[PDB]
Amino acid sequence: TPLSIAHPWHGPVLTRDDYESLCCYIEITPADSVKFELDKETGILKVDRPQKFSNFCPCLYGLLPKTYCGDLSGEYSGQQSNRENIKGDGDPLDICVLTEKNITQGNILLQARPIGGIRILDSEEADDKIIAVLEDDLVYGNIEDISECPGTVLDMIQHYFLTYKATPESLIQAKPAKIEIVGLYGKKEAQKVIRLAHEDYCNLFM
Amino acid sequence: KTPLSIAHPWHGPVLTRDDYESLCCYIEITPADSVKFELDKETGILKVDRPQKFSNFCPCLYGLLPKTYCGDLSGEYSGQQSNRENIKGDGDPLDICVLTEKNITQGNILLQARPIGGIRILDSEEADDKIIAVLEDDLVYGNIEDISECPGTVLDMIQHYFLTYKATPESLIQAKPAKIEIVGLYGKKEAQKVIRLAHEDYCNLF
Amino acid sequence: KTPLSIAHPWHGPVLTRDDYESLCCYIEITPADSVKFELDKETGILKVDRPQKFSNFCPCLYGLLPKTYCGDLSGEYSGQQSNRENIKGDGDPLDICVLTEKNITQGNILLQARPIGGIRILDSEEADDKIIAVLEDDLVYGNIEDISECPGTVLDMIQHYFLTYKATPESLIQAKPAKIEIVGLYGKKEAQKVIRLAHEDYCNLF
Ligand code: NA
Ligand code: NA
Ligand code: NA
Repeated sequence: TPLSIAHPWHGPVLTRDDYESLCCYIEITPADSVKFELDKETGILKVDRPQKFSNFCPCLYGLLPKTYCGDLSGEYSGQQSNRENIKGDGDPLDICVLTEKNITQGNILLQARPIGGIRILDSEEADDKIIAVLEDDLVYGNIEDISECPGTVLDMIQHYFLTYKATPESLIQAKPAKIEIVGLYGKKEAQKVIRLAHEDYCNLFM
Repeated sequence: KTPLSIAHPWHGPVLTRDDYESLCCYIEITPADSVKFELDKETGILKVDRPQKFSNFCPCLYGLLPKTYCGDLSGEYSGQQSNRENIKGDGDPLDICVLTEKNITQGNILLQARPIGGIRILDSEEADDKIIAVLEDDLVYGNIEDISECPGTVLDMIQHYFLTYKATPESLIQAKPAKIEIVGLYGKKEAQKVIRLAHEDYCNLF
Repeated sequence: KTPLSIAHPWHGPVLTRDDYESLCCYIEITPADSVKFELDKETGILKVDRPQKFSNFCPCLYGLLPKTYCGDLSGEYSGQQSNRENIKGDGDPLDICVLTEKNITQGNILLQARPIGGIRILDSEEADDKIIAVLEDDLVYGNIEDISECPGTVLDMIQHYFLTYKATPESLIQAKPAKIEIVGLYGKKEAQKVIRLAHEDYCNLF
């Protein structure tokens, strides 16, 4: 009998069907004007910072329980991008959940099925974003691979990370992007990226 | 004596302190939601069960009663009250609909409400009672004491929700019989007994 | 080291890490709310205290400061600073109003805020101080260091709230004297002292 609410990062079971579907903790929705992040110490959702510019997060954004972007995650990202000395960013694995429904509040769990991801390198750190579709979603529910995902939605998501920290001076001066989008990958690779981040988590917290 | 962690919303709060005249309730779904939320029993975190399949919103505050379980005693009584055999409990905490004039947009909250009645529902030989209660000190519903004093238009809205939120168009076009059976409504005293029985089911199981 | 459960918002989080230059705050009420929420001390779950009685919304992010307690030391300083005797603490955590330009619709969150002052309020010999703070990195209020740099229209808005949210029409038509006493405002250093004392009250209580 669970007497207390479990920490969203350590509590939930990540997967029960060998990563075909995942339990996800949502931190940010399109409705938010600030960036929320799960407070590691307390397990309470916390304001990280207000949105600096004119962006909203264009999907449900959160973390995967029982994942940690660590040694194995960094090495695979480095291998997959032909890069050496790539380390993990030290946080849980980021996931973007596609849904046609309106969710206005974060601090929730949901079931989502991975279809791919965006491999991002941010100054020698792997900052992968898993892309998943909400289970039984009326629009995205039957998408099984990222190649079946509307390219306009992927561009929206890439645009968010490319601009949400870009100063006007940097955009007018055409300064190169501070994050490197190495490209997209599909379901199987995403499941591998999740598998590795889970092993990183298991070794450090279990 | 100092709670260092947040209590599980199902097991933690005290159900009643005044012999079921008012109840502490945990809210999972509001009229503002477009998905059906449900408390994850294992973790105590609010979780998306499924998106709304059709064109319904939940027309009230919907949630559960702490320290209740729809078990053996609940099933036998529901069968007794509907004169139907082999009626079992649905295995979940007891459902409650809270009437309020105010706009509540987020779930994952507690509130105090007063029961005034309930809807006896059978879903394929399972008791799926919905307790009807009024938010304490609500400016419109606060003084309502029995379901007979509740506006019938609001009760029809609530009955319509459960009669349609899982009804496919084909089943409606072919006039297939409803998959849930509304056996009728009951008043305050009967509602308090259903809560009492569901509370005993919980105590015997834990 | 693995926090398995979500921490109680009042007892769990660390109040300050920079000697009260910035504070961790737990938000109970936002401008979007139509009811008054309050952290339930026993369970640590956000709970509806009562609906808004009249035509008010809370004009800022409103909550409590973790690990604070408005006790004896808090009352004595309030009495000294207001030249009134026998002022006791109100027994709750220290209240805080957070100013932000952004729209936050959901409570039950943590955030970092920098105090700039506060409102000293006496409610029938009880200190009901309201700390005034600005959301860290807020695009508008972020650089405000003292309450004297805060627009008086915002302060009037906050004072108007506490002066009217419990004022019946009859009491206003008959111009009956206010039930709460606004003794005045204070600046950054003094607010830090009020928080320091309230933190000491809490530590001495446990
Ligand atoms: Na990351
Ligand atoms: Na049920
Ligand atoms: Na107070």
